[PDB]
Amino acid sequence: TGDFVLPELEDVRAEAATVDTRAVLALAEEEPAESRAAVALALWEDRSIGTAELQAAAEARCGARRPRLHTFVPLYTTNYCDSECKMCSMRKGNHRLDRKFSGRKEITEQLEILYHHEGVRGVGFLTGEYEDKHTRLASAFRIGWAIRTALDLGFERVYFNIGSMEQDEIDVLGEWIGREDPVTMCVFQESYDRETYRRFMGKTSVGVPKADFDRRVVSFDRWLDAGYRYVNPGVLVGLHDDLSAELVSLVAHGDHLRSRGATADLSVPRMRPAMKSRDTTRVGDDDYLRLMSVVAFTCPEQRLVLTTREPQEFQDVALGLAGVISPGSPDVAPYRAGCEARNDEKSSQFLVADLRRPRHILGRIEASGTPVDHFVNPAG
Amino acid sequence: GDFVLPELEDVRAEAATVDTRAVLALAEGEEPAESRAAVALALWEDRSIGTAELQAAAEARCGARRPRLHTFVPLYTTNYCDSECKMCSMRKGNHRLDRKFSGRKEITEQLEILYHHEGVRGVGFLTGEYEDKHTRLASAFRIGWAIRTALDLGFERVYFNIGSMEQDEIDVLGEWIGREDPVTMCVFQESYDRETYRRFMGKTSVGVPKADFDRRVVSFDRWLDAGYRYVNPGVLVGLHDDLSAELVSLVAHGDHLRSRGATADLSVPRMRPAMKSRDTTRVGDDDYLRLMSVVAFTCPEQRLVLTTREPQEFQDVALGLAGVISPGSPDVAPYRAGCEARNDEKSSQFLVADLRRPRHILGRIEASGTPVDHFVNPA
Ligand SMILES: C[C@H]1O[C@@H](n2cnc3c(N)ncnc32)[C@H](O)[C@@H]1O
Ligand SMILES: C[C@H]1O[C@@H](n2cnc3c(N)ncnc32)[C@H](O)[C@@H]1O
Ligand code: MET
Ligand code: MET
Ligand code: SF4
Ligand code: SF4
Ligand SMILES: [Cl-]
Ligand SMILES: [Cl-]
Ligand SMILES: [Cl-]
Ligand SMILES: [Cl-]
Ligand SMILES: [Cl-]
Ligand SMILES: [Cl-]
Ligand SMILES: [Cl-]
Ligand SMILES: [Cl-]
Ligand SMILES: [Cl-]
Ligand SMILES: [Cl-]
Ligand SMILES: [Cl-]
Repeated sequence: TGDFVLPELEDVRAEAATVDTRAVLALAEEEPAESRAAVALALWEDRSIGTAELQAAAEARCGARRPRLHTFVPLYTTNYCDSECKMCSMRKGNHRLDRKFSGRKEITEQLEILYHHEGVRGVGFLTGEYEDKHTRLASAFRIGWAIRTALDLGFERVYFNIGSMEQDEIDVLGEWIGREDPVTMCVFQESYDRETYRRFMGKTSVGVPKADFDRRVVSFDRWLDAGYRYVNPGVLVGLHDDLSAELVSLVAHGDHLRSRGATADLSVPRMRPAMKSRDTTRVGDDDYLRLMSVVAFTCPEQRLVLTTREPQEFQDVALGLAGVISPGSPDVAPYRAGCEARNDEKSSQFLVADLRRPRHILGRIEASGTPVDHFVNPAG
Repeated sequence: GDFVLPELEDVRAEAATVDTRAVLALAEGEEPAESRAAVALALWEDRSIGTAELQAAAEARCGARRPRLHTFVPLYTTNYCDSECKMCSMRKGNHRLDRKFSGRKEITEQLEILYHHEGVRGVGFLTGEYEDKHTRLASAFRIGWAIRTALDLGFERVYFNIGSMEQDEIDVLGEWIGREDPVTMCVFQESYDRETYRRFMGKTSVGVPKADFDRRVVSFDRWLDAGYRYVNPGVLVGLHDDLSAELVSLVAHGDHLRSRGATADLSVPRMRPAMKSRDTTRVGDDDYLRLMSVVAFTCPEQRLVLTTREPQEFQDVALGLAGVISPGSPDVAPYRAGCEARNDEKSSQFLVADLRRPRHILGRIEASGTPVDHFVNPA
């Protein structure tokens, strides 16, 4: 009782039909009468409102937010994984990946490189998801240590993306932090459609931990139950063919989290090349901007996260829809003091579209007129 | 480079050449002319030398060692395990065990209780043994953190007993310590007889990590290769019915480790009640004292470890043969201010024979005339 329940798409569809979409666009920095999910669907589907109009409306409805942007850099602490996501190179059945694990010395060295050589004060920690309880607890212990270590080095925001979490695993991670520390739990549902989710994440009861859709989707509710605050749901764009369904589910999830008092960021990462075993689809740039626009407009206090899954030219076009910019590499311990990060196909989760160093990406954003919180350009 | 198990037929032939009477006549510093394994077998089998006489010889030959005794208290940090040892309640297939795992808070709390309420400055960290590489590395990470945390709190000696270890696992744990830190690796072979080992630990390949006898038996060689120093081999008395074979192998293992420059303690724990899937054999007190005497005599710089698997009465009669006394409970985070430690059958590895608090066990030893290093009585 009280955890997130997936919206019924046909009911949202019926509500969406009552929405006055141009009256929605006329709203001031004001909430629509209908639910956010229904408004998001109505905007998405009303093709008499062009994407360019939606993007300008969303950039404007999110314009007064402060800070305009903050940053964090992902740090993959291992690429071992017990799960079998068919779009992901870390899937356990990819026997070609070179498996890596960072200990104390390597995590610390990487954090020091990011702080001193990239000038960032936000970091995220990633792992695979593990099957047996002891492994999940031991993983939570190590990541909790990493979070504590980053805060004590002066990082001011720490994300973690380490799989679904049960109450006892949150307890282990939580012994490393305080309920008010600036720590965000990331658990992207990938698809909120159970059939598409099964197609890529697997079936339950056969040792594949991410196959349990329900444990995954209530992880934020366990985090909030434990007293924490910051969450980051997400959809992987290119798994499910019907984006209207995913948009409804993501917005509804964000609305549920808001009702629980949470501060949420929203992620809509697009598929990148990986050692995949199932087919995915490419969502085009203008439709992807439409998705970002409708989400940012309807969820104006929930920052969209933009990453180096996108190339420089797309970042440029989309940046005013984002509240978080996250440059980095999904390779294990890939950062170097004086050159671009590694993104080796044999060890990374996927191939990035933008290999530039965070300080160069973020410095150019600042020079173009958007300050980036949690970035202190090393060039002074 | 690595340890090679001795050929028992060869040791037996050499043992037949030992002058056991002359061996007992050796002065404190003198070494026999034969290998230590053959001398130990010869003493064990020469029933014209009674056990009481061997015990006296061994207590004398170790009596000048300093410190006479040190202590450490075992702290089980989890009771999860992926292996299947049939004598042990923590085997994965024991679905009745209540599984537990200590995080940062609990490990720190337990170390504070041991330090302040028990007065100990030695601790051991224990875990199950895990199957997959990522789990084994994550375990090595957590235990390395625990070791560093104990040393920083002022523990003067740390043991760990966390399963066999490969080079990359030692690398992860070792990032937490220095080469000169007082940290002892414990890996008891349990039985050096491969048939008995298979009977209890399982067959290789079935996801049962401790079934790999050779990975286990060279763990110390990987530790020494990495530059460390302190090791603790052991045999589980009661698994193999031929104690002479186990004695030979443990002494030979200790002799190999000596030849590599290592400092070794030797453990000979006897079986205790557990939720077992296979029966063990009870070794009686005389034969067990005879085993401890022959090991302590032939390996005089290698301390035997005596634990609360033995009742108070046996500790008192055997204390002179030991160089390390290790009281505690094989339950997860079992220590508590003001009380004896928990030893619940539903969460412990086995049931101890002596539940007394370390401060009272060790205080009584000191009162009777043997100082205990790494103990500061809180009374
Ligand atoms: C950390 C996040 O990376 C995303 N993810 C997983 N596989 C891919 C891929 N091939 N390309 C882009 N992103 C991916 C998932 O959404 C996951 O949760
Ligand atoms: C930690 C050490 O405890 C021993 N061990 C395993 N099972 C039992 C038992 N039922 N009784 C006593 N000791 C046992 C093993 O020798 C192991 O390595
Ligand atoms: C590296 S993917 C993100 C974290 C975790 N493996 C998950 O899929 O939830
Ligand atoms: C708790 S038993 C000792 C540590 C490890 N489980 C092993 O058997 O080697
Ligand atoms: S998406 Fe996360 S859980 Fe799934 S295979 Fe990749 S790393 Fe493992
Ligand atoms: S002796 Fe060690 S490896 Fe074997 S079942 Fe027990 S805890 Fe696991
Ligand atoms: Cl700003
Ligand atoms: Cl797979
Ligand atoms: Cl499952
Ligand atoms: Cl993202
Ligand atoms: Cl792609
Ligand atoms: Cl397949
Ligand atoms: Cl992105
Ligand atoms: Cl990124
Ligand atoms: Cl002394
Ligand atoms: Cl022991
Ligand atoms: Cl013990």
